[PDB]
Amino acid sequence: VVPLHTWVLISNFKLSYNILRRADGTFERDLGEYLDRRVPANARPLEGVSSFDHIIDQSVGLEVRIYRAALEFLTDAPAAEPFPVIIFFHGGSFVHSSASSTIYDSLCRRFVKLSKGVVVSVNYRRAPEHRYPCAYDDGWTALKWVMSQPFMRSGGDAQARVFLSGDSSGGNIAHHVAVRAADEGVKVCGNILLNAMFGGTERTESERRLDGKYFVTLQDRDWYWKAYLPEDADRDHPACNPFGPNGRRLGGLPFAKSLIIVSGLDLTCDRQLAYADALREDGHHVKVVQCENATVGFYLLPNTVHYHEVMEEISDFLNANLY
Ligand SMILES: C=C1C[C@]23C[C@H]1CC[C@H]2[C@@]12CC[C@H](O)[C@@](C)(C(=O)O1)[C@H]2[C@@H]3C(=O)O
Repeated sequence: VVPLHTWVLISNFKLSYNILRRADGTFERDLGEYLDRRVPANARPLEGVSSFDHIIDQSVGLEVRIYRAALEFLTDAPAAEPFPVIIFFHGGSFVHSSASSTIYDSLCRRFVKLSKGVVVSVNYRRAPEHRYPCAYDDGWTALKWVMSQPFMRSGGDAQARVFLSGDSSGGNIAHHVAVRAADEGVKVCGNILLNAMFGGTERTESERRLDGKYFVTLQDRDWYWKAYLPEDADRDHPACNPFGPNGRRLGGLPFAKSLIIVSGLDLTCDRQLAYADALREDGHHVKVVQCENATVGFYLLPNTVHYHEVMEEISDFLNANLY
């Protein structure tokens, strides 16, 4: 059973998003922006956390929201003691939501309380207007920006202790940014993936079994992939299916340790677990948290055991991977 408040909240998204996707693959963008629930940044702490909006790349208008316990502070000296910086990529299937979306503002606030660190939430460019690889470009831009701020740095070796994190499409983005980091010898302390979004041309058992049962449909999954991938591409494109027929194994790369959180009632759970399996197979460290009773979005409402469990696993993983 889905708790009633989760059911109501996620259904509200499901039904609204139904009217925004057009049959021709275009999107009701102005209406989507108008209907999204969002909050401003606020320098004044709410429950001990403050937030600040900042453009980090003027060429593409790329903005982030920075959260910390409580503008000029970015200049501040590297902290004596280590702290995590979590670079967060919101969900919404490459198409929806924003760093200002209340569900994500609230999650980032909770991440700061939980990590005693800093959260940088990236307003990546969205599909269908901006297709592959724009969102990945923006996450790489954000990683490099974070690494270069004195404030973000900490510990003996005064460096940014960066974790890449995201749910849904943002978890996909986190992965691809992490791969690029490993290719370029940029150190990432860990990836935190919540229901990371992956796909492929064939359906898995979970996809066929859970289709339409828990807010998500294959029609809509196919729609979002079509919206993000190049016009001539299919779901076996490596952005979508990083270890499928057109994929690339990651053996030998200095790849991040991964905490991989999977909802058992997310119809794509099979792919997330096979993703984890492939990382392990490539010699990388993976911790998988399977939340068998959880639907998509469970980490958004503090109303299930899985919610509490996962916040604790996140805290443990951060602590374990900081020093
Ligand atoms: C069309 C969509 C997009 C969904 C799934 C389906 C219905 C509910 C949506 C959200 C809406 C709330 C969260 O952003 C989200 C991450 C979540 O938990 O549910 C979204 C999810 C996704 O982008 O993967």
